[PDB]
Amino acid sequence: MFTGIITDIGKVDRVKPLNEGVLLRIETAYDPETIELGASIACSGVCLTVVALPEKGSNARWFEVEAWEEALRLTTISSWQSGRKINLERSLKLGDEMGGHLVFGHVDGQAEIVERKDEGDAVRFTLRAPEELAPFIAQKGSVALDGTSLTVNGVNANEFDVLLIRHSLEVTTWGERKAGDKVNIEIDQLARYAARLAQY
Amino acid sequence: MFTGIITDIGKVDRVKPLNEGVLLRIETAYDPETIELGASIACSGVCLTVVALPNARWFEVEAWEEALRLTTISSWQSGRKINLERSLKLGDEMGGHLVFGHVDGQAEIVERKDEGDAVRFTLRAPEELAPFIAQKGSVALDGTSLTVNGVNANEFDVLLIRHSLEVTTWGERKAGDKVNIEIDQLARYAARLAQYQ
Amino acid sequence: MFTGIITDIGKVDRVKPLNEGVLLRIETAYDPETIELGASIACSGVCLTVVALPEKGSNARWFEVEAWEEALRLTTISSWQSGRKINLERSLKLGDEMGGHLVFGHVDGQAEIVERKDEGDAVRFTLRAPEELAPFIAQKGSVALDGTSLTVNGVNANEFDVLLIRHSLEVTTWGERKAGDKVNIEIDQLARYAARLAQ
Ligand SMILES: Cc1cc2nc3c(=O)[nH]c(=O)nc-3n(C[C@H](O)[C@H](O)[C@H](O)CO)c2cc1N(C)C
Ligand SMILES: Cc1cc2nc3c(=O)[nH]c(=O)nc-3n(C[C@H](O)[C@H](O)[C@H](O)CO)c2cc1N(C)C
Ligand SMILES: Cc1cc2nc3c(=O)[nH]c(=O)nc-3n(C[C@H](O)[C@H](O)[C@H](O)CO)c2cc1N(C)C
Ligand SMILES: Cc1cc2nc3c(=O)[nH]c(=O)nc-3n(C[C@H](O)[C@H](O)[C@H](O)CO)c2cc1N(C)C
Repeated sequence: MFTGIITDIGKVDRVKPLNEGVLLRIETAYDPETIELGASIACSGVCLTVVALPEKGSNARWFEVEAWEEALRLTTISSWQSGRKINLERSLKLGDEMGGHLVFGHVDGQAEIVERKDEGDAVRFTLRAPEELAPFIAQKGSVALDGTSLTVNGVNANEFDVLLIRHSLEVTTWGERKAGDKVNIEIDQLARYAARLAQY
Repeated sequence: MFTGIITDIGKVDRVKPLNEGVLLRIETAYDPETIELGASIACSGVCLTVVALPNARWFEVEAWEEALRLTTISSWQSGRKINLERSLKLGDEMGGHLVFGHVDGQAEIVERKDEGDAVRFTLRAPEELAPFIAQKGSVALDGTSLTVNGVNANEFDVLLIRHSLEVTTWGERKAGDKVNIEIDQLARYAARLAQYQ
Repeated sequence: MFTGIITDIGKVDRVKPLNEGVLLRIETAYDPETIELGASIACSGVCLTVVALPEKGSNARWFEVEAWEEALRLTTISSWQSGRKINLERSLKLGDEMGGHLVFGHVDGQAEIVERKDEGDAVRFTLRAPEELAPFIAQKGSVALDGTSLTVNGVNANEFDVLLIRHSLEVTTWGERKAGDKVNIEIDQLARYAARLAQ
């Protein structure tokens, strides 16, 4: 589990073809001596499992994950090539506060940035989502976009706004985001369960 | 508490009947020196208390009435492989979701489909547990933290990644097999808020 | 941080009014040599900072803590007089086992015991939760009551049930608890999260 507070911008260094999947080697600022095999790392919102790390005597910092059909088809990972910059977050540890918005890394789908506008040193992103996700995108609600926890600023039908502050633009991949880009979206877990209850 | 990330495949070595319960000796890769009496270990999702310990690597647990009735443990015999997870220690990563090891019942695998080196399992849960199973929500099946990828009534599908197929008992699971299901406790919190309102 | 496994039953030795607070001296079975000034100890669920220990040469076993406006208002501490027995738990370190659940020692309020019923192996305590906390107390969830890690066995409107096993009655202050008694309540992490999103 995660909070949607991005702590590193990883870079996809190597892409290798697997049997209906891909092997991703992701360069990171994280110390590999703090990562265990089988650990969960959120990669632009997608929870992925570490399968390989550098040898103990290596100076290089990276981790390897394997993305399979579900992650490939639903998330932006299908378009990830060598050089791609991604948001990274380590898993919450027992003892850590849960905060105001839990992110689990099971991405619901994708939203498209349809407009990008500067507002001082901040940037307003207008996005469109699939109809199915619209009931979950609510005013003042929290949502994870590319693994980044963000407040829904304005909403118009299937379109909604998020306001990204200068700091968030610097430490995440959001600074390079352009109109037309796809981002991973994860709705709130509590709202998800509340809605599933309501249909009964 | 647990997180649904399996760290060992244990083997049931001894099964001894008791008064309204069973005694189980599980062979494990866990170091007995790291285990104390009274410790909680999730055995294929079922939270059981260690009652007996030994260089030999094993622990003993007792499954009572509720556990034997609700879970797959009633079918556990010598030779059976089970998923194992240690209780979270302070500072341990909660890589899945919050898993408590109170199994709500049994789910039956209705379909196993190969997806390259990953495997899609379609399962059928009890009707009572269906409202707690949401699309792209979490579930613990045989103690494994998994995303519900699609849901249709009481039927749902999960995808088992290569790594998990290697380090868990899921690699040998087939259609017809029953698994332990713990619904997300967070879904129970949602139900409580809806009940109050 | 704490887990809700009580390791000593302390006795409130003295209570002294302070400027906007109260000083408490608590008699303990803990070795004062293993306690440092500034250490966190859960006192019937309430996380408190050690402000004083016995002097050099002294063989006495006590520690002093100070309770401020929030602790005095929200918790049972305002009622603590000399002789009062309280649950004690030491703060855990990185890598320590967590046999209860995650307990921060930030008490949310007071729950009142309404019923105590002996059921052989365990004693069933029925409690009334504060109105604000009740919607976030759910079956199978964990609760810290007087710092004791307990499972919510069932919920009935503003009331809920907990089961206390014989060992817990022996090692905690729950052995002397009766109907009408107010206990400290801290809801677990999922409950706290649900309470945060609703408010
Ligand atoms: C609930 C919540 C909402 C947030 N909303 C926003 C937001 O609307 N805009 C923004 O630039 N940054 C945000 N943030 C902060 C960003 O998530 C972080 O700055 C980035 O992940 C980089 O660490 C929010 C954080 C939150 N936490 C408490 C879970
Ligand atoms: C703990 C955890 C680990 C996961 N590891 C992987 C993984 O290693 N490869 C993969 O393709 N998909 C994974 N997934 C599933 C992907 O995150 C989802 O398929 C995408 O987010 C799309 O929903 C994992 C999920 C997990 N839980 C927490 C949600
Ligand atoms: C900490 C803990 C220890 C438990 N130990 C045992 C146990 O030792 N034997 C047993 O039959 N059932 C147990 N249980 C209850 C079993 O996990 C449940 O009966 C089964 O999962 C079926 O719901 C324990 C439960 C616990 N928490 C989660 C409340
Ligand atoms: C590390 C820590 C130390 C604390 N020390 C004290 C303290 O020394 N006195 C006090 O009145 N309240 C305290 N508090 C706050 C009290 O525990 C809360 O006011 C009560 O539990 C009521 O919420 C401390 C809290 C702490 N963390 C866990 C949050």
